[PDB]
Amino acid sequence: MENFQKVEKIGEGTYGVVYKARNKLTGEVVALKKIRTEGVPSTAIREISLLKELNHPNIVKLLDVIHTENKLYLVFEFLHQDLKKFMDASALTGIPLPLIKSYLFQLLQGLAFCHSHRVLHRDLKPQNLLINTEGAIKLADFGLARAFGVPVRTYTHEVVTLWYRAPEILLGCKYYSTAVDIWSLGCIFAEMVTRRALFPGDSEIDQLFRIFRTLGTPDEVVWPGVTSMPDYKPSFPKWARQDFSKVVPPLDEDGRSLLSQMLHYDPNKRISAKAALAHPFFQDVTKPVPHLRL
Ligand SMILES: Nc1nccc(-c2cc(Cl)sc2Cl)n1
Repeated sequence: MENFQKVEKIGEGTYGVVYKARNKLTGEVVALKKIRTEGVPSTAIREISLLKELNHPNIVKLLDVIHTENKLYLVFEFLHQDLKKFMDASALTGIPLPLIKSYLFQLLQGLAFCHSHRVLHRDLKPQNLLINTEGAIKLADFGLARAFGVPVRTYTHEVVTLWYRAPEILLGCKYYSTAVDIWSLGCIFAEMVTRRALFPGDSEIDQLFRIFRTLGTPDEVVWPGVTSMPDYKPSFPKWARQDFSKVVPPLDEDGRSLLSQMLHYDPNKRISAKAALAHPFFQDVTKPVPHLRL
């Protein structure tokens, strides 16, 4: 776009290259995202436009949608770092619990807002959770999955991670509920605490079986209707559930209680973002300033 000065390539996004750019007219720095091929369907256009109104402090603001020469460019609010990089840079000591709680608290507020408007992310991951020097954290690319389906590989052939994918998705559910985002956030919560990914699957079955080995193979008791799902197989190995005290030490009882509810197999039983915000784990939540060195 002639109105933007591509100052730098930030990285490779799910849909295309993501650039840091400056608007010549306003002078504001933004995140420019190129999306993908035939002419862009009107459905995607209408879906994306609805996102311009989904405004919240914990959601990366969609500034503009530029469709020209049959090409789509999304203009977003720009943040200097993602949670993936921050966790890597805090590996030696791990993110202080107060900051972890603050981030989870803010993330849940963002989900609650989007979910109340029936909008899902469907592909939450450390890579699209952005933070600033003021202690805030925001969800990026919310709603794009519905507009543009999440691919197996990105334009750069990079494999889209399955680490945060909810079990109902892995089992072939055709209709996603807001519960898929709580699952993903639960996995990220566990990762911030232990400093290691919870379920680092490298294939759909490996992902599913890693979940099964930790939470126990799901059955009709804990998940009514699971055996009738598209990709469920009666031949799945039967693993017993591990205690959370072993899965996420040194998370306290409040944190483990909340995580368990965010990781419930049955999407309907899984806690909502709104109910999670009222959980005792957040009784002493604060907003610490993070140590960011840009
Ligand atoms: N909005 C924004 N701002 C800075 C970086 C990004 C970003 C860059 C990626 Cl690569 S994924 C992702 Cl999310 N988005």
